[PDB]
Amino acid sequence: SLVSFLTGLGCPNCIEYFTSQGLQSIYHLQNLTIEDLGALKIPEQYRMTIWRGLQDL
Repeated sequence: SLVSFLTGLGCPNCIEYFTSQGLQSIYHLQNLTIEDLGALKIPEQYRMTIWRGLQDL
């Protein structure tokens, strides 16, 4: 789901950022903040995309 998620959102290149920290679940992924995404060195371009998307779930 994580892999599909980032891909169906158009940012499979963001996958490493999460799996690099041991993040692989969608649950855990939802309670991250916009600041968290930034700490996870995620490109300022996909931050809200992802964040918004995770809010939806």
